[PDB]
Amino acid sequence: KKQAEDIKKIFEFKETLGTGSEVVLAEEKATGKLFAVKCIPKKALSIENEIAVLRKIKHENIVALEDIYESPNHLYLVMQLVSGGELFDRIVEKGFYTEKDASTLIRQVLDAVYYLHRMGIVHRDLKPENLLYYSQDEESKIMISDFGPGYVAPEVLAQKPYSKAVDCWSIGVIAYILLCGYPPFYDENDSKLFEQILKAEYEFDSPYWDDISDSAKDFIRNLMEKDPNKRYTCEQAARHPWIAGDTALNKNIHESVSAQIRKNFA
Repeated sequence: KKQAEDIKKIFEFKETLGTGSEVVLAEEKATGKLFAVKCIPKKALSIENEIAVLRKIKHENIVALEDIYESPNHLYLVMQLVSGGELFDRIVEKGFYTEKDASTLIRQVLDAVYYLHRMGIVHRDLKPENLLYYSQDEESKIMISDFGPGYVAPEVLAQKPYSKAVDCWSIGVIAYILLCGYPPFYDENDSKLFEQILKAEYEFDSPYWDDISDSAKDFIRNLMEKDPNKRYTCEQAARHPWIAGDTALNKNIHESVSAQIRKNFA
């Protein structure tokens, strides 16, 4: 279903879900089914060849590209709507949360980003906001919600040529936040803040990190590594014992993590 004279013949647009192109909550008039439609003005003029590739591939942990419509002046990417809820909301509400839970989340993100990297796509915008649950179910998978300061790799902030390794840094930062509930870099000045990011200066500070395993800390260090050449790839991280083995702990750390999430990501 490529061609439309007017997209409103197809969809009832309801709520804006994000702008940057715009993403709108939409209902297919013929079926009543809901989607997230990314509206892209044609003015932003390779792209059609790439969309044509991903339209045929469904990854368990990535929002699906379900359909594409073309109007006289716009391109519409009809995306799977993810209704399970936000990542942090779930953790705070759960009342019980362990390293195993964080590891399970990261494992899925690694799977998704590995696939994207294999397809030649660098995400460049990995953050907790882009991670959504498929369903309200207890066992719901997590999914990357969309794809094209504190989460950005040093080589990017340094205006250096960068690669897929920048996503791996972002995964490290997300893993850091999942284990303590606050970001690894923060300061009132942007001078030292950027400098701290540029120098990759972070700490597993007490008391927050006292009950976290050495294995988890090692895992994060391999991803939050200043040198993109030394930085773990997604493949390498997925082989780390914290992900692939049994070193993720089973201690309930919900109290501190949720308290920090509420404080820092209110």
